[PDB]
Amino acid sequence: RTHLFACGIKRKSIKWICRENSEKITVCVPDRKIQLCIANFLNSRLETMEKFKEIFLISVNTEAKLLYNKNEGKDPSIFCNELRNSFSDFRNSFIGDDMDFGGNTDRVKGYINKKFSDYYKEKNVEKLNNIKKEWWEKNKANLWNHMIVNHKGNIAKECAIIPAEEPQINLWIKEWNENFLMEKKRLFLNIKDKCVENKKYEACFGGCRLPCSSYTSFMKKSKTQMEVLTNLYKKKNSGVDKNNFLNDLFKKNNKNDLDDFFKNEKEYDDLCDCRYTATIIKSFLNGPAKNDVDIASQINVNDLRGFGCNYKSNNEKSWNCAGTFTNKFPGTCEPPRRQTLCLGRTYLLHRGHEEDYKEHLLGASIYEAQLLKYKYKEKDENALCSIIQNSYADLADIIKGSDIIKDYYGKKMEENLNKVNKDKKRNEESLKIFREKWWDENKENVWKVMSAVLKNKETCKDYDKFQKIPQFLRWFKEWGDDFCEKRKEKIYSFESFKVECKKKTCKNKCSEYKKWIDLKKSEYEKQVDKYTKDKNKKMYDNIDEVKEANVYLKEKSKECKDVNFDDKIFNEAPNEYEDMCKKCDE
Ligand SMILES: CC(=O)N[C@H]1[C@H]([C@H](O)[C@H](O)CO)O[C@@](O)(C(=O)O)C[C@@H]1O
Ligand SMILES: CC(=O)N[C@H]1[C@H]([C@H](O)[C@H](O)CO)O[C@@](O)(C(=O)O)C[C@@H]1O
Repeated sequence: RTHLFACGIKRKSIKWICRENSEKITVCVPDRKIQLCIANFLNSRLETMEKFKEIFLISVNTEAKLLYNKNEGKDPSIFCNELRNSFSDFRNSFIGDDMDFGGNTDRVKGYINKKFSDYYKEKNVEKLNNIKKEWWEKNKANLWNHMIVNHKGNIAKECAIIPAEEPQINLWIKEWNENFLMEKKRLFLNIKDKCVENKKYEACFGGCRLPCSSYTSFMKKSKTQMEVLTNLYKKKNSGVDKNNFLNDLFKKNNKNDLDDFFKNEKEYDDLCDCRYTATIIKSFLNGPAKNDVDIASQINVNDLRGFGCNYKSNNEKSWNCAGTFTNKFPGTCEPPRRQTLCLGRTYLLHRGHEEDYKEHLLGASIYEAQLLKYKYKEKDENALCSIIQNSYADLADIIKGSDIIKDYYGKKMEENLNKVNKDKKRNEESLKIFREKWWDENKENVWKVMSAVLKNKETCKDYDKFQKIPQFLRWFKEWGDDFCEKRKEKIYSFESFKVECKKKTCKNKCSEYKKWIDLKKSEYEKQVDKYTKDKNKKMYDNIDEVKEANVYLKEKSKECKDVNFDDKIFNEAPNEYEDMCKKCDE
């Protein structure tokens, strides 16, 4: 026990630590090497050579015990490999061939070198190295035999044979490989177990996403680690892959080079990619949808409703001018489009993972664009364009947190981005700037996917400059173009109806129109008020082509290009139909 305590219990978890030595050279040492039993050398004065021989026998024999206890419950092949890899480190480290440093690795190295400088009375480093190599050659047999003396019956007969002498890195690359593949299995098994086939959108929930992301971080670490182990082999072998050691190692696993060695297989994406978010996002940013508008328009209902959205109802909702938001922003009217802006539900927002929130926002941005395209599919490109921008701008204000509505799912969008913010300073002005910056980092991508549903993608200009326009102002225009459009429609309805009767209950058609125009009149008044009251407060000083409400509409509202704002416009019946709505006796 006196010897076992000197070393210390081994950590079952297999991990490779990567530091940089005094030569600015990055190296990756296995945890097994770090805990290599070498403390006994320090607890002994090492009086004579025979004493050194004795302590060494204890060092290796003790190493076997702790390794055995370490691998209780594991595959016996591990205990076999670790014995051989540790015995190899006892050699390599003892003959000057070592990458590991710090701690007792150098504290024992220096001591051993010093005692050997006293034993042989030789202080030449190179000479000593040879002396030690010769000593090992003549003591390696007795060391190995004594190392596995109490564990011969716990390893295969083939493992009982003394390990072949090889360079340290040659053995570390081998060991690291077995640890990599072994760990890659376990992790991927948990993926299959939790993701199944990802046909029921398992990859969109923690159950499958967590193990998938755990596998991801493992591949990232593994790659960087092997990149080092790779460079060290080349460097130690004259910058050459001598004996095609690496080239072979790659083909042994059916891979070409490092890059391909970590290239996520098609299988992974099929199980870890939320098919109603990631799959489409990739299609819009890289795949078919990116270029083909027809493909970017085709909607997948299952994925749509899986995300938490639905087709824009054929019906038309009235502009909300009596929401709770009106309390702080009186006069504002929420566009029906905004009332149904696709934000989704999902599990990505909750956790607060930057990439997950990004994956969701893009998902919503896409669906929104698709649904709009499916609704206003019969509108010109110039019109459809401004419609996409209207939502793109709303999204911006929702993220930034400058949205006027602050609806349930609206806040959820903002507040969930605050969860992504791991900063501990959480005041309004602080959380604001954070989101505002985060938007600038992704606003370009958000637009790329949304603009993918337009025949000519570069028809929409100043989409970003449009977002910088105050929300209310953007809506007041949308209301103008809307009202004017539906006005022309209702006028065409009268012309098409008047002639129908002219050849072969006018009060009814009118009555319906009388109630409509009155409703639109109040929506016009509420906004016009806010526009004037806000103008006097000097809120729109930093806005060109703005510094009368009715006038502001004409120029901007392209639809109202042939309409003036008199008192006649809000009459119970059009001027040309004023006398016609009257005399309904006919
Ligand atoms: C200093 C050094 O290089 N190795 C020593 C390690 C490490 O200090 C820590 O385990 C993590 O660094 O700890 C030991 O107590 C142990 O693992 O049994 C002894 C060993 O000699
Ligand atoms: C709350 C919100 O802004 N938009 C949501 C809307 C609104 O709840 C309704 O349209 C009523 O306003 O409903 C959805 O189910 C939908 O349109 O597919 C999801 C969408 O995210």
